[PDB]
Amino acid sequence: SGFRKMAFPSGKVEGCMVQVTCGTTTLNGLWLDDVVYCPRHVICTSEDMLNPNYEDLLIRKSNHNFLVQAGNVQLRVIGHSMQNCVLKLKVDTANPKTPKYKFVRIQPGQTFSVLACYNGSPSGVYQCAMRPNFTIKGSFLNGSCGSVGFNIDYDCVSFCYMHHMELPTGVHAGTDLEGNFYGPFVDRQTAQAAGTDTTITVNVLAWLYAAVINGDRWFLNRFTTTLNDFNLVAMKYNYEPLTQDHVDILGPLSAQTGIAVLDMCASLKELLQNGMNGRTILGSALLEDEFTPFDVVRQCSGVTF
Amino acid sequence: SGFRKMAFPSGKVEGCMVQVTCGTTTLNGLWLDDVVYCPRHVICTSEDMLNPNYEDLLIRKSNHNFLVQAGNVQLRVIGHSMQNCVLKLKVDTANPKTPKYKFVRIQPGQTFSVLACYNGSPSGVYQCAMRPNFTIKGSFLNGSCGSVGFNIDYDCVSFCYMHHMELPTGVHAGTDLEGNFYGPFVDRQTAQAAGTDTTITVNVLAWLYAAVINGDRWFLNRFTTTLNDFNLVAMKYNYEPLTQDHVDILGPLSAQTGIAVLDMCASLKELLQNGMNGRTILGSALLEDEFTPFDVVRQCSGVTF
Ligand SMILES: *C(=N)N(Cc1cccc(Cl)c1F)N(C)C(=O)[C@H](Cc1ccccc1)NC(=O)OCc1ccccc1
Ligand SMILES: *C(=N)N(Cc1cccc(Cl)c1F)N(C)C(=O)[C@H](Cc1ccccc1)NC(=O)OCc1ccccc1
Repeated sequence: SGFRKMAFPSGKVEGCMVQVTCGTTTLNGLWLDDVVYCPRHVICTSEDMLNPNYEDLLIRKSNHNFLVQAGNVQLRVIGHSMQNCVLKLKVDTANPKTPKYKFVRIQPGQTFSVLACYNGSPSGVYQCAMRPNFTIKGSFLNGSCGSVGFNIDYDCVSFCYMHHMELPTGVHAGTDLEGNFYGPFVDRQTAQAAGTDTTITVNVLAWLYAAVINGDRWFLNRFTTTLNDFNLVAMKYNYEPLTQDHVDILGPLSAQTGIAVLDMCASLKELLQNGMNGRTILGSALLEDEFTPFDVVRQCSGVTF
Repeated sequence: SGFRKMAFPSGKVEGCMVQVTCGTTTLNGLWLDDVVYCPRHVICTSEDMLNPNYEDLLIRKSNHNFLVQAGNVQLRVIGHSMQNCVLKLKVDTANPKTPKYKFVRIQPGQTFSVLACYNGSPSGVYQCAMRPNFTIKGSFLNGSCGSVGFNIDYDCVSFCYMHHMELPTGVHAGTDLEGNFYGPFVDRQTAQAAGTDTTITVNVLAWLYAAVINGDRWFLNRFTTTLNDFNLVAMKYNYEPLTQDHVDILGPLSAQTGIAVLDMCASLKELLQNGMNGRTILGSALLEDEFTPFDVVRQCSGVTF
């Protein structure tokens, strides 16, 4: 039936993306109700970034310096405040398309859809995971700051990410919609690097279950294992420790496939130790860790919105 | 800056997806203006499929057997015709959300976005390619038939695919929005199989250019090559022949990176002959052929909608 990395439908979010310009910098904003949220470093010049005192820099800001544009319409700014690392630009016009929404701070290992935009016009949509080191592997060019990541939980858009930064290592850092960075990152042009990027073990197992459900089963072994034993091989290969909570989460997948979680851990142990010998699982020559158990069950059932 | 497999924003298409039920079967339809397009095998029972005479089967169809549903609203059927392998269900209500659109029949090797739906509610969005053997590798569960693939060309939604079939080999077959299957496939429950799936050579090179643009450059060699010579190694590995037109298409990528196309072909030759030796390009251990030169330039510039 198939298994692919897919994003949520982005309709509800498209009509929330505006353009924000401050001086010579232009990036994306998120317009919900009468507020436009964007990264506060829109007010810095390439030189301010080396050591910004955002509060002082913000004193020098008139609403007139903030030119917000919804496609072609231009919006009115009747105030501007700062919440952590995001600017809250109050406007008079409530977005007639504001969806039911929450702001959620997601956990490392969880996934969201990113709607990439350039100058307030959506460009594409793709799925990301919040790595254990609080980075994401996305596609953000110049003009992409302000793009948001989100999940559609039932009838509600849960905003969880706004793009701010590219690390000189080529990965991406950002904040929740309250302006708190994920990870130890600061919006200053200084030496910062991502910590060791470990692999999300619970997700790899959900992917191996997704593979079993889709006929790929050459990795299923007769061996079995215990949590403690498996977590030794995991630590060796910079894999995340597998807790009992993680096994409980894989319950429904174990039930559907008829393969105890610890039996799947036995298969993963051998793949880490011996490799794929040139076979592929669901089309990859590598172990995939950016599907949650919930991404899998969702795709192997048929949940809609 | 990043390179990811991303779909077009699906907002314009979401509000075009309805639910169609005929008897015991329910699948998705596409409602543009006053017409609902869906796969004609919605009228067959699991038994009719072994040898359907769709024209006769359609005689026995009253509009009353066709229950169309837009989310919760129910639509009126004032006629029903058949164009090749798609039913055109005329309704009285024009979709107030019909976007500017064309119906395009895409070429093998080109990509489109699929909006997967289950019972007329969109589930997710992902990018596919039309393989050289006129199949696609997607994610279509029960209830997914009728989901469409599309490209957003400027201001126009170009519909190019509607899902009909899963081959017993696990790949997917479907039609253009005029009801003509891609490939030699028929909507009958009989022995049919996909031909040899060759690799889209022009796309792999666009991906290797995308990789160079993103700092991955360990594959760039001093060797060079000619078209004829390279196409010998390609044929060997079930790769598509590279024409001069394909080299002209890679022009803009060659220009941006400063690497003649034939020099990139020299790199691909060595990767096919020797393998990756455990390195990765843009995060894959395998050569990716589902990005067109246009998908790449689009992501390495910043084209929006
Ligand atoms: C957002 N509009 N955007 C522009 C952008 C996009 C892709 C790559 C780069 Cl290099 C780029 F500038 N971003 C990511 C930025 O404007 C940020 C702003 C910033 C700068 C410094 C610290 C925090 C935020 N630019 C950025 O991340 O540049 C890379 C960088 C990061 C840290 C230290 C030096 C350089
Ligand atoms: C669409 N609603 N859908 C249901 C569906 C989804 C995933 C897997 C399967 Cl097996 C499945 F049935 N499809 C793909 C179908 O309804 C088609 C209808 C059909 C049947 C036979 C020939 C053409 C079209 N089912 C299908 O492709 O089943 C697989 C198959 C194909 C060919 C021969 C035998 C079986």
